Amino acid sequence: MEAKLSSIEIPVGQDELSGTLLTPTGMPGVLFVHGWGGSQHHSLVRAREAVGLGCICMTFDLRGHEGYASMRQSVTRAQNLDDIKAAYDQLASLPYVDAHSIAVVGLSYGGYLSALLTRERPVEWLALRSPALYKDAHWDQPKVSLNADPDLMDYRRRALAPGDNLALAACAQYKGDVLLVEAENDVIVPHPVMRNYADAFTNARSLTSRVIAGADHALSVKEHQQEYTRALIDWLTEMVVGR
Amino acid sequence: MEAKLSSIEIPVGQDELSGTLLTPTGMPGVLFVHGWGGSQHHSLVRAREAVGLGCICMTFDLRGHEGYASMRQSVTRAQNLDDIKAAYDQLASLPYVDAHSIAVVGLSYGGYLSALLTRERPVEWLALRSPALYKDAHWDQPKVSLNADPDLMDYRRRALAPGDNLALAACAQYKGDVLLVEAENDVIVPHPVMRNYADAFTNARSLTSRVIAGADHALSVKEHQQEYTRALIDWLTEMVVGR
Ligand SMILES: [Cl-]
Ligand SMILES: [Cl-]
Repeated sequence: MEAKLSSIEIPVGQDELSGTLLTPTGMPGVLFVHGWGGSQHHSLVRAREAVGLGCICMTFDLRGHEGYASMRQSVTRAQNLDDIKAAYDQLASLPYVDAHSIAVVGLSYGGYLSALLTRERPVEWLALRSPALYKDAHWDQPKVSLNADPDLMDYRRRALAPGDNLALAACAQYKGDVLLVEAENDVIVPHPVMRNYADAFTNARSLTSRVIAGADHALSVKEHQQEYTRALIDWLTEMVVGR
Repeated sequence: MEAKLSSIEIPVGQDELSGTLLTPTGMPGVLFVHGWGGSQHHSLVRAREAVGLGCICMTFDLRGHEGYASMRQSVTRAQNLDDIKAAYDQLASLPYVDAHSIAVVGLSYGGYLSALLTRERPVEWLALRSPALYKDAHWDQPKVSLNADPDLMDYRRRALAPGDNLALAACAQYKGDVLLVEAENDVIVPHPVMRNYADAFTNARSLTSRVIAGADHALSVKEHQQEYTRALIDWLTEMVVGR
């Protein structure tokens, strides 16, 4: 772990002593991207535990949510991807964070967009929980319009190669380490989406994959909600401990 | 390990997103006090390794040294104790440091004064390397005048109770955890000083004590210089890990 030496002046009487403050720097940074209908607050318990590992963390409200709940029906994936890029840039650009060591931790919609993020920004470690899949068609349409299409159900129950889908393509290019967490009984992002993701990541340094037994997409049982916290934190510990 | 949640604004286009930055806070702080003829720089290798444990560290030039080399012949223990208090206050008062968790790490003269420090400021952990002893007589005299007295040799080879010496008294009151490191063949601060210190600390939560085999007061052999680094860092790890 690295230190920053900052010269300082210590007053004592008519005089001032010279000194050095050593503080942490070049720390790994973790970015949490929430799913649709979520908020910056769902991740704080995990963000906290990550700070425990010696990280700097950031959560934020995607547009179309919270302070921009007003955009729920108009916001495009284009715009939400711009949000993730903005958060990323602000986290990477902090002096005490090492831009070469950013983890992104994305959920459902957030997970999809995070997958995409990696083709445009450096992500050392990528952790996806129940990432959504959508058709490449209609990038600049309202994201709610994507779930309007009843055929979405079928699409997430189909087999899909990297060639069929921009997110899956991004994974095929992805070279970092990957954590894939799924909810055994998810009916929103069911196993076949996961199967497609796992299959597409055949260039990552590593691919870890936890399934939470009997969970649903919300991880609505407390114990599942905590299995995931433990899964994520064990992985970050292993990933970030390594360095 | 504790986190500070700081709300932030993330710009993206005409809009600004709300977010939270989580950063470390309430960290333990370590203060290094150098010996006579030393400087803030002797400790940086250790300060560094301490930042590695999740600390904030500080080293500084005692008056009569460096930028105040001019005061070498006049500076009193009074004034050097004021310096240590000043450094301490500046370290404790940092927002990301927990004032209830400050380690002081003092060498020879610095060690003596650090012992004294504990009777006037809260020190959770106190690590003394070859701490000097001087007669209580003449507080406001030039510290160089103390070594002028040829009888100093004898005094550091005598047995001394807490009642005979203000520093030793401070230890008797000390309740934190204590690390005592000695150089086996030190002729400046020889074993009997150490014996007096060890004996006087019979109220500390704990008393660890390493002797560096065959070392001299300067730890002039590289390997001894590193035994001490390892000794100090193992102890801090155990002390500060504990919490
Ligand atoms: Cl579900
Ligand atoms: Cl010696």
